[PDB]
Amino acid sequence: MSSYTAAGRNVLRWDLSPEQIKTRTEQLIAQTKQVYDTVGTIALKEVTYENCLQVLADIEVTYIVERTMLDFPQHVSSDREVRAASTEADKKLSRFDIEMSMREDVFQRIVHLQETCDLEKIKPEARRYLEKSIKMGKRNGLHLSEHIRNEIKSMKKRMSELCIDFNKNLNEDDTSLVFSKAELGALPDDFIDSLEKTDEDKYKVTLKYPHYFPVMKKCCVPETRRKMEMAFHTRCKQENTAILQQLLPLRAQVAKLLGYNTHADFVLELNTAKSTSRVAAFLDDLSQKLKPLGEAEREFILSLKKKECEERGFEYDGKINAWDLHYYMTQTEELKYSVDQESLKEYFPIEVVTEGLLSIYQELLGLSFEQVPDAHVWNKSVSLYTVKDKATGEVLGQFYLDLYPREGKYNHAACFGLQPGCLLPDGSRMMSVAALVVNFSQPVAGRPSLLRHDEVRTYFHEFGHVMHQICAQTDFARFSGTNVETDFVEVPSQMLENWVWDVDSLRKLSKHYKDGHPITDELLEKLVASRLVNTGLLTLRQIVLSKVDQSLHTNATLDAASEYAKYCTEILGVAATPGTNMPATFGHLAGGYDGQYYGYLWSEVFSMDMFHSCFKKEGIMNPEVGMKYRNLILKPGGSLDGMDMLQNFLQREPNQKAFLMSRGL
Ligand SMILES: [Zn+2]
Ligand SMILES: [Zn+2]
Repeated sequence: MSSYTAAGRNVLRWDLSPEQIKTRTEQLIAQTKQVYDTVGTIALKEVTYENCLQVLADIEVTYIVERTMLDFPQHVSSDREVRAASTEADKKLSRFDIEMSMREDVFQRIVHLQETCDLEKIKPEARRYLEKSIKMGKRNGLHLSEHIRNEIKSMKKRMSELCIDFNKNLNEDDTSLVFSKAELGALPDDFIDSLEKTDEDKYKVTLKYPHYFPVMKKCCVPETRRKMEMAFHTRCKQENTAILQQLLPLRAQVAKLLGYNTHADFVLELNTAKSTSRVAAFLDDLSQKLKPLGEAEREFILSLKKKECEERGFEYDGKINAWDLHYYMTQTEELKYSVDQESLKEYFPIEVVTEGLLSIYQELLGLSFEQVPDAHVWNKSVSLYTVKDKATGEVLGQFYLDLYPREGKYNHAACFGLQPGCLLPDGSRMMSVAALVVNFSQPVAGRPSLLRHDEVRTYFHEFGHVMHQICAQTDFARFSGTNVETDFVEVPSQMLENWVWDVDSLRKLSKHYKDGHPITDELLEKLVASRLVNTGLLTLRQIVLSKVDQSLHTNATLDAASEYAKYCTEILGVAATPGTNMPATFGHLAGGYDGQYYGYLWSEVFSMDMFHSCFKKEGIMNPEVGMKYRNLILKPGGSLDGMDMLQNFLQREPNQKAFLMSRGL
């Protein structure tokens, strides 16, 4: 199969039945184990590049591809049975993945290969493959005595149970509060109308996000915001505090047994940040540079509160409490740049946004997008596109667009890698495949689907991952697509969001759905000018969370709540409510990427450096810079370190000048 057609390069099945998913799962695991069994028994002196490295690499490709037909349906299939089977498949496959990574016999063979092998006779990416594989083995303790490995296991198995419990608690929580309409003042009728009513003249308000935020952002009754904030930040307090008290010390022990000083050092080693000290300095210096901006905003908010308390006689306490931050930050947006989102959206018909988004990217990256006519999909609402390189006709890959909310479908925005763009056994390249999964407002009444600006920003964000997935071309599957450092994966996505704050780009993405008139120059200037409203406190709040995250993985004997309170008053200027335990509701800690929360802010600094220093310098639609970004930042996927690719693109080490200049510092 050629690199100049898509024909036959994508045969992923999206209509598998629950029994077919079960069968394929059982067959994948067994057949794949046999390959590791075969590599794990090769005589150490007989280990070679073809019978070892090439064997492990070939199996990684075939395995990852079969695995996606099995673990993806749980996120998009409309059939409840199919979804459950996929979830089950993902559980068996995930346990199998752990098993294989714990194969001491296989580790031995790769360690010996790297020795007896002349690393200078093989491609740089294959050297990286070996080094990274051996490194992952050491990180799993495969070089340690059997006694120590067993200890690490009994601890990791207990840390998984703890994280699953921490999360289960928060998810199964159904705490509720009852308020009279008087107590929910200022809240929209659309909000109140959707609330359940009790046998009293009261409305039920849960603690789930859809209820919590509009109440913290719009409720003009201070005491209501107060009770919500108290109840919301006390969820699972006992249970999860108890879990954290066991979990963090466990993370410390495991790190020690592995040879690291702290769990943080363990996590950060695989990131571009590299170490605990580097992250601490990153966050510490940022909050210092941001301090003055936080003092002004905090001051501005204070003048708004004191003033409003007099115009309603609520009483003033001279301070910004936790249950006041969102509220006054919203008031700020309405006074600085009154941007009516429900009005603006009318200028963003999904049809127009989609066409615009794709047009921009085709021109910027030298690509051509063509929709697949009668494409095999998991839902009639999904469209499939084939991606060719404008110049050569080369088919880089395909991407699916799943844009509307649907029962059973993943409810958050994301980009899934379905097929890696790596080499196949005969040297031919596997076509990359990605699925963009978002949930944009569907067409209501006679009006088409209309996107708010933040949704247009999400569309671009996710499409940034799609392009990373599709343009990434490596020799090995493990370095393909978005397999870059965790604190680097959000670089491609956040850099592309800059385009939705670009006047000229916005013109290409909007047209009033009715008469089709463009957005007024006056409104455009206002929209882009409001990009940084409240950036001070917002960023400081992100730094607070980032510090808590590092702290809980640098220590152990630490009280999560007090640590959070400490940074809240020291960095944010808004005290943490006495009696609450935000960290115990911090889903990021347990499951996920603990010790890496700073990653998002870390990535913004870099994306901002590239956008300003390169695209702004040369013109953000300049094809030359566009191609360099694709070739130097996207194309290599994870086959090169993040900082090296940044250097390659910038032609100097990255720095935060741009990130600070934008913020206005
Ligand atoms: Zn021991
Ligand atoms: Zn992202």
